[PDB]
Formats: sequence, structure tokens, C-alpha cells
Amino acid sequence: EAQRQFARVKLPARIRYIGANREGVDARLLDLSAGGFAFTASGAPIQPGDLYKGKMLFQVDSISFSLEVEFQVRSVDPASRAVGCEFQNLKPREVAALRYLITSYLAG
Amino acid sequence: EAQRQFARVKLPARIRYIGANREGVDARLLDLSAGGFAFTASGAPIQPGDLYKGKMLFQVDSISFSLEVEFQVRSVDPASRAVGCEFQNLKPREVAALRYLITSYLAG
Ligand SMILES: Nc1nc2c(ncn2[C@@H]2O[C@@H]3COP(=O)(O)O[C@H]4[C@@H](O)[C@H](n5cnc6c(=O)[nH]c(N)nc65)O[C@@H]4COP(=O)(O)O[C@H]3[C@H]2O)c(=O)[nH]1
Ligand SMILES: Nc1nc2c(ncn2[C@@H]2O[C@@H]3COP(=O)(O)O[C@H]4[C@@H](O)[C@H](n5cnc6c(=O)[nH]c(N)nc65)O[C@@H]4COP(=O)(O)O[C@H]3[C@H]2O)c(=O)[nH]1
Ligand SMILES: [Cl-]
Ligand SMILES: [Cl-]
Repeated sequence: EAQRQFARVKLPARIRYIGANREGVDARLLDLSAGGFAFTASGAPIQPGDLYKGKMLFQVDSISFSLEVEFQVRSVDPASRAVGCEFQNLKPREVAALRYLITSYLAG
Repeated sequence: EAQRQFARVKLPARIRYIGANREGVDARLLDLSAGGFAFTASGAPIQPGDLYKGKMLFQVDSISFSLEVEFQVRSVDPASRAVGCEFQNLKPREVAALRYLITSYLAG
């Protein structure tokens, strides 16, 4: 089957996005990679295939990092309700920043 | 004489700090390294040796990055009024983030 191209890590990050019902959602990430992320479903029902826009926020020590993102929902786990999402249209510098963030956590 | 330990780059960054007269200062950086930065003097007079606290802000693409910092003024150029500053008490993760930021610009 398909191969994982980007390592996934747990870290202190959140996604803020506008849901299907036009209500804001502020969800903590289950994990992050340079390709996408996962979070637990809440708010309006979430259907794989749907496109969203939001802001990924990371904070540690005295660092705040935010990235505007677009994402597609790829899957929802029918037990845990983990929503697996794929970033769309990241710029090369954005991918590289995410990779730095990820690898710095993996390394630690 | 003393040796430069950290490479310096120009990038889109600013420092926001509270000046000697208790007034906010928002200055664009002349350059940045993992050790410190430079900006052009403005506001209250700035005397080498003095300690300040502030927030270093970086923005590019859809990325916003901010770091709380402490710094000591090391020098003021008597012609250009460039204020050369040294970060104090950075945590290892903060130094590593700055280094990533710097090297990514040098590389480009
Ligand atoms: N951080 C994170 N990102 C997510 C998650 N779900 C989806 N993504 C992102 O969306 C891309 C596509 O996911 P996919 O449709 O599940 O498509 C996946 C899936 O079919 C498969 N795959 C990846 N990891 C595994 C695995 O551990 N086992 C199996 N059997 N398949 C995997 O390879 C495809 C490509 O994987 P990636 O390169 O990682 O590319 C992923 C990844 O960037 C998630 O829960 N967390
Ligand atoms: N980005 C930036 N950071 C600044 C600036 N001024 C001071 N800093 C920071 O403050 C530290 C000490 O600066 P210094 O007292 O001038 O002390 C300096 C200075 O005495 C000397 N030095 C550094 N670069 C040069 C150079 O190109 N020529 C000469 N002659 N001396 C240099 O080596 C010492 C250590 O340098 P660093 O390791 O870089 O360590 C620097 C650096 O982290 C600045 O204009 N921009
Ligand atoms: Cl992995
Ligand atoms: Cl240099």
C-alpha cells in the first residue's frame, strides 16, 4: 500500500479552523508531520474529503509559532475519532519549517 | 581579538522592547544571529552595557514566529547608530530555533 513520507510526532500544538457549521474549532493535535496532522473530532460532523482552512499554533519556552494552513480530511478513525488530515499547498519554506519543528521533537 | 561565533543574516524581523524612558520601541533588525542582533537607535539614548527585555518577531509567507528575549547592548556605531546587542539566557531550544532561522536565510 501507500508509504508514509513524513515522520509524525506528538508536540504542543493546536489547530484553529472554521467548521462546516461556520463555528470556530480549537483542537489540540494528536500528532503532526510535515505532511499533515491529526486531532480528535468535535463540533459539526467531519467527512473525509472535505477541505478546510485554519491556523496551526505551536508554543514552547518563549516561542510562539503560527502557520496558516489549508487541509483536506483524509480519514476519521471510527473508534477514536482521530481525524487524519493532509496539508495542501504548503510553500517550500513552510514545509522546511514544519520539518525543523518535527525533527527537533523526534530528536528530543 | 574576539571571534565571531554565530553567522549574521539580514531577514524580515523586528524587535519590540521597552526603552529607558519607559516608552515602547519597535525597531526593524539590521541583522540577526543566534547570539544577538543589531537595529538602528531611536527613542531614548541607548548606552552600551544596558539590559533590556523584549520580543523578537519574524514573519514570512504564512509564518509568524515570536521569541521573548533579554539582551545587553554591546555597542553603538558612532556613524550609523547601529546598536549591536547580545541575547542573554537563551534556552537550548531557543538557540536552536534561531539557528534554523538564520541558516535557512543564509542558504537562500
Ligand atoms: N501527522 C499526520 N498526518 C496525516 C494523518 N493522516 C493523514 N496524514 C497526512 O495525509 C497524508 C495522506 O494520508 P493517507 O490518505 O492516510 O495516506 C497514507 C496512508 O495510506 C499510508 N500510510 C501512512 N502511514 C501508514 C502506516 O503506518 N500504516 C499503513 N498501513 N499505511 C500508512 O501512506 C499514505 C501516505 O502517508 P503520509 O506520507 O504520511 O501522508 C499523509 C500525511 O501527510 C495523521 O493521522 N497524522
Ligand atoms: N547579529 C548581531 N549580533 C551582535 C552584534 N553585535 C553584538 N552581537 C552579539 O553580541 C555578541 C558580542 O558582541 P561584541 O561585544 O561586539 O563582541 C564581538 C566582537 O568583539 C568580535 N567580532 C565579531 N565579529 C567581528 C568582526 O567581523 N570583526 C571584528 N574585528 N570583530 C568581530 O567578536 C565578539 C563576539 O562576536 P559574536 O560571537 O558574534 O557575539 C556577539 C553577538 O552574538 C551585531 O551587530 N549583530
Ligand atoms: Cl513516523
Ligand atoms: Cl557572518
